[PDB]
Amino acid sequence: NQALLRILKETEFKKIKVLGSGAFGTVYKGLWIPEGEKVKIPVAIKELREATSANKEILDEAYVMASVDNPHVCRLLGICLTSTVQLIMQLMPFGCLLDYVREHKDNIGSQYLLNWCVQIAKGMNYLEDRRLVHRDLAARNVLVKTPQHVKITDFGLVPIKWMALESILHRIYTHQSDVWSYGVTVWELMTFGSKPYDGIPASEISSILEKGERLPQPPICTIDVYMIMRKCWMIDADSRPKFRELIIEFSKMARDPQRYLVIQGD
Ligand SMILES: *CCC(=O)Nc1cccc(Nc2nc(Nc3ccc(OCCOC)cc3)ncc2F)c1
Ligand SMILES: O=C(Nc1nccs1)[C@@H](c1ccccc1)N1Cc2ccccc2C1=O
Ligand SMILES: [Cl-]
Repeated sequence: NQALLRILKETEFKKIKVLGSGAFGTVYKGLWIPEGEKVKIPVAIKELREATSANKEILDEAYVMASVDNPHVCRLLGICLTSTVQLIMQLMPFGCLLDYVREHKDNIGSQYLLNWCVQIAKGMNYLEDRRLVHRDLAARNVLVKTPQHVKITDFGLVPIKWMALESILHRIYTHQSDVWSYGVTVWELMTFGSKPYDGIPASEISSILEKGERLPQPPICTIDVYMIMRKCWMIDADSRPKFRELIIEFSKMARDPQRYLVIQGD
């Protein structure tokens, strides 16, 4: 347990290049140089903006994020605590899945898309088995280790357009509210990275959902696939599919991909 999270010294890692920066902090590509070893490991390093307060909460959560053990869930490798918090995990060389499907929209076939749906459902099922609620599942929070190996990140940390109605209205987050976000994530993949409810203010989302409107059927999706997405967006959270059922359904479709997704040049 405790040995799953490495407490790193500033000597043990070096930031080499900027991968991205934003309100959250800065993510770097860098090297992990563990003391007493003769290897330099390429990693991603995230430096959080300085916290005013306490610091214990960040460390407590870090121990949890270091304990995950699933091929489709990112694991926290190490942490360095100074004036700032610095977080180290394996580099995902291909970036986030949302950008990946946008950049390769013309070269992605039905098998890739359905395999991603399986892998994301497997990671979410694992998090549910560990009693962890993600709360922020979106295509931007799936990272691409290799084109057919993706991993969920940033679980346990307002994304109105991905939230289930009960989360918007009542601040209720459960595994079933994650299923709703899974449905939106699948919609992003099937539209090759379109923005959900594009051009609609976030403040209007609750009313259009209350009105019974949902994201439209993607052109490539047959009715069998769209019906699964639609069930993820049922108002009754108990009526949504469970991640265990989604694994089975998408695994079945991945066995015959061309039957379930209609893509030009597939
Ligand atoms: C879709 C949202 C998004 O872009 N997330 C993001 C951005 C920057 C860094 C991370 N965290 C992270 N990143 C990687 N790998 C990686 C590789 C290439 C990248 O840039 C591609 C375009 O630039 C030319 C960015 C990130 N690995 C592990 C990580 F935690 C996430
Ligand atoms: O570290 C993460 N992402 C990275 N990107 C590049 C290097 S680290 C991310 C994460 C990692 C793995 C699983 C879930 C979340 N964390 C952890 C964590 C613990 C405490 C406070 C904040 C965070 C946070 O944002
Ligand atoms: Cl976007």
